[PDB]
Amino acid sequence: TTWKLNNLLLNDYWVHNEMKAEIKMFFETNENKDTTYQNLWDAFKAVCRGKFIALNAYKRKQERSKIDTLTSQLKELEKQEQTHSKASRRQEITKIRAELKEIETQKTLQKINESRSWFFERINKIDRPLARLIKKKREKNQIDTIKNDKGDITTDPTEIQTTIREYYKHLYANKLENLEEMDTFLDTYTLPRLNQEEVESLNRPITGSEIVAIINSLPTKKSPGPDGFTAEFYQRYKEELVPFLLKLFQSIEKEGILPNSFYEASIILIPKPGRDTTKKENFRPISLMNIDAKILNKILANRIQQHIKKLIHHDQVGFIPGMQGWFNIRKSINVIQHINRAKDKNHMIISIDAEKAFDKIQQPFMLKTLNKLGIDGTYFKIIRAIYDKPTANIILNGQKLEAFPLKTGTRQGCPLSPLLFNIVLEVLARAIRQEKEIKGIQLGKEEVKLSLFADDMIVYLENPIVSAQNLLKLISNFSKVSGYKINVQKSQAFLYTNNRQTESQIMGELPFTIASKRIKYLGIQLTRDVKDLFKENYKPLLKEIKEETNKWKNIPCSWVGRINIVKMAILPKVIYRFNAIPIKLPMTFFTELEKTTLKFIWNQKRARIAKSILSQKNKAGGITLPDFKLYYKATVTKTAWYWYQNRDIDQWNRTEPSEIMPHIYNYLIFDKPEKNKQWGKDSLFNKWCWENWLAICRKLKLDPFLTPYTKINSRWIKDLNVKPKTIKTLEENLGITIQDIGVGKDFMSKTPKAMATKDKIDKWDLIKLKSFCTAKETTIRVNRQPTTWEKIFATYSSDKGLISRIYNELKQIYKKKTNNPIKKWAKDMNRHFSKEDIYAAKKHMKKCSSSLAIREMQIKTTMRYHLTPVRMAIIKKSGNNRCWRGCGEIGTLLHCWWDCKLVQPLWKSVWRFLRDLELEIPFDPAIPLLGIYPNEYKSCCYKDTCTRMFIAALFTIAKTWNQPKCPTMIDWIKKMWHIYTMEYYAAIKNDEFISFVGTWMKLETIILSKLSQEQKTKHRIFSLIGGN
DNA sequence: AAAAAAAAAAAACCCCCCCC
DNA sequence: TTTTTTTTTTTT
DNA sequence: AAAAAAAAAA
RNA sequence: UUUUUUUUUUUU
Ligand SMILES: Nc1ncnc2c1ncn2[C@H]1C[C@H](O)[C@@H](COP(=O)(O)OP(=O)(O)OP(=O)(O)O)O1
Ligand SMILES: [Mn+2]
Ligand SMILES: [Zn+2]
Repeated sequence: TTWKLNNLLLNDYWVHNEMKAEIKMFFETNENKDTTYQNLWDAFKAVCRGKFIALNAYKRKQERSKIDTLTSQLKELEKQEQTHSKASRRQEITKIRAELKEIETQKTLQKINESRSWFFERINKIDRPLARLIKKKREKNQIDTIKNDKGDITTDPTEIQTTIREYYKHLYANKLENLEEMDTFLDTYTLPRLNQEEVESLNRPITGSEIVAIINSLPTKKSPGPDGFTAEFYQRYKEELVPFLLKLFQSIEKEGILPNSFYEASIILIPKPGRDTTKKENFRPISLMNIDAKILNKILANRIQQHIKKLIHHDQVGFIPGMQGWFNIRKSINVIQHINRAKDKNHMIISIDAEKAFDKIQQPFMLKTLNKLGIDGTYFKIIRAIYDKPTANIILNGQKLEAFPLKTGTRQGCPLSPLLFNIVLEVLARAIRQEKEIKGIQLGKEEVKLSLFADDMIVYLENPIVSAQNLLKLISNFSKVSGYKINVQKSQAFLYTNNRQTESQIMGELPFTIASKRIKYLGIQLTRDVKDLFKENYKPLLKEIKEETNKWKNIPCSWVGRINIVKMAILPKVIYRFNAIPIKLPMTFFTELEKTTLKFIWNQKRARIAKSILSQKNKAGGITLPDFKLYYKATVTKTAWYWYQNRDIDQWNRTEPSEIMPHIYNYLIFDKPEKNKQWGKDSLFNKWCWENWLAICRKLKLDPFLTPYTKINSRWIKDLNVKPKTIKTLEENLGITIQDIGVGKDFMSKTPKAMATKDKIDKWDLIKLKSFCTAKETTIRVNRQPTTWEKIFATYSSDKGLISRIYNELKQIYKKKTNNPIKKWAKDMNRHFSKEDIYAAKKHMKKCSSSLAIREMQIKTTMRYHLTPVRMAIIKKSGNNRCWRGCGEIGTLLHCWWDCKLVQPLWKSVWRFLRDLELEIPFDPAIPLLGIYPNEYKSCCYKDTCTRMFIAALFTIAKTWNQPKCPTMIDWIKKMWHIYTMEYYAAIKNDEFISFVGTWMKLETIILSKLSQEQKTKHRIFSLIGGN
């Protein structure tokens, strides 16, 4: 039983201070020059573990002191009664039993109330409860049925255990000592070498600021390593741990020896989805490292990520910051299309996946690669230190296995493992790119050979009968030195051949199974014929979404919960599909997706709130609603950003097939329009992107051709037949846009650097640039204030969050007129609401309470969600419009909520409660029903209390919506007490107690003063707060 | 000539919260 | 009464 | 410019 | 039940 740190223990103030004092005292009394700092850090970890155990035991003992004394007294009195029975002893025993039972009941009630409060704070939001409700039951780590060596099913725990441990020990024991072959392979091919500056950047001395940056970036709510310390321990005791962690890492840099804890890790076997559980090779051995080892490896990973852009080509986008997965997906789709349009089809596209990508990678080959990449000195010495004697023990069925060495492979679950694996696999990538014998597919003026995402490598070949053989020979050579293994049972290949004999020979020699219809690549069904992309990618997407809706039909969550479910689960999948393949989708797809989503949201019933109302911003609603057409436009127009940027790493841009003006995509945005050129007959992604960008620009009624962000390289300047050296000079000196050099009277005059730039340009081109720039049309078209749409694609140098900004701008642009239900409320009371009243009602809807249940109730009240006798009488085309619950009056919404003689006494009680709170609030239905206040009620010190009372009243009114019995004050008070308990524990957990007490103390005291003792005891209503 | 916006007509299902 | 779907008109 | 959560890929 | 990259949503 390995100890683990409980995060709730770190939130205790006394334990916090005691543990900080212990850390400081120990680490200033045990620090000396008679011992190394690695063993000192290990001893510090052991001492912290022991002190934490002692503190937890002390806390448990103190928390149960009163009950322990009571139970001791009860047992003693019971023994005395058994020996000699007395009446007073019986009375004392009964009283002690009653007190003990009351204390235990209070403790359990507090526990369940804390749990209910935590759930109620995130009842319908995008959070762990909703995702857990979506997901199936959590799979336990109890693997009990696994194939043995002799081919028979076994269930004996000892045999199961020994089979797993022996298999994984064998997996991590095969270390190759053929150093000469590795050196030869590295020397054969050319690899990048870091210069002196980058090497000194890697080997720079560690600073405490790096420790803080890494500690703050550590993910929370993650399982601790074998040492049992969580990331929260390092984040919370950060102030006293950065100096000693920094000194330990300095000792590591001077000596190169790591603490013994840095090596030990625990391997947890997750079953791989879509694979057979009973197979022992079908488990992913992730490793939980100590958070300090994770800190060191994350420092190292950041240091190498500083230069990962130079170390690794742009063909590889897995684990590489700043490049998306669809970079390779669109590129492969374009290559497939180019093959399909090829008159002679002699191409192959092999999707190769590495079997156990960096579980079979070689540490010696990795070290040799790092040496060959210029990585040497302190950084490489630390890298060699962390791979010196790795050791992992499998945590199997909750039992720690005896540890085995990691003589081979790279530990999974390590911050540095992806970067090092990418570095090692880049040797093979550059070998493939640099081997002229294997031929890539010549798309336009560029050659395309390979694209990588982690170990998912796709190779495009021409003349495959020799290219595939040479690629296999190269991969075998790489395997002989690095242990890289091809996952034959997952690797596939599209083989385009017009000769049956050559094709049959290729399947005869090639081990890859030739996919005839589709290849699953990064969750995307790459198609052999590119016209099948919609039918093999989006029709399955609709089928999957329909199945998920059918599975969630009986889910126990409301319409807000279902909207957030669609956002949390369905929406990312749709967005990923749109990003990977932004092909022109038929409107049938969007209508079907919207119908499925809306049927899911409203439980296959009629929509209570119009989808046009929810599709607006959160102002009209407060929870909004996904717009899949607008999201599709956002993803398809995001390519405009990559067009404008015109980066050298965007190969997926240039592989689009084209016959007229091949270099056109960089000259389309904020650039002169074509002369009705019929470019892009059959392009798949870029033509639709351009059409949608132009449509959006037309919708904005803005000129997208001559823009303040028009480049100097743009066709506007190029068509002047100016020398490209002038464009280079203007880009280097002044800037990249026309504004940077000025137009009109501002032509090369706003900056003294313009005078120097003028001397570097030919006078003919200077004259022509002056003539173009000082023209009236150019001056008015360029010297104008840019819009948000233009700023999205031009002023942002990073592609992070392009979809969100573009989608928000599109939701602003495509805003649709909707019928405001607040105006219907105004018509209901025969009174007029101003713009200020509408804003107040919408804001009250937005932030009546933090919890989404209270907000959902307020939204349903204000947005006329509830069903009424008048409305239902209309739907059934009957005449039963009489109010429910029985009054003889017409059942409008204002009647059901406010004016009914049955609900009216509840509102009179609410107003009495308001009255003894010294609140003079007018008897206006708008005040509770929508939160609309008179203009003179500017004071907000009573807003929250009134909101709580009114919304609890709405809750208890909806509780008995058509019930002939009238809503009562007691149920309203019970709902208020439930809300009070929830917000009390929420404030206790979220450190927001003062504001909660400010808006809940007087109301609670009046509740207690207006309730009898019998009601308080029966309904469990009592004060949770004191005098503070 | 095709895409997008707007207006008119029809159909809905007499509770509503709660439900981790 | 309110929402959705269809349809007819207008504009690029 | 922060935090939290979810999801996709590996 | 870990790691990297990316994406979105919500709260400011
Ligand atoms: N859930 C995960 N947690 C941690 N690391 C992961 C996870 N999924 C994938 N990886 C990392 C480690 C793998 O070596 C690497 C490549 O993933 P992947 O190709 O799916 O599997 P794999 O190469 O480990 O084995 P196999 O190809 O036999 O399924 O990505
Ligand atoms: Mn793999
Ligand atoms: Zn009534």
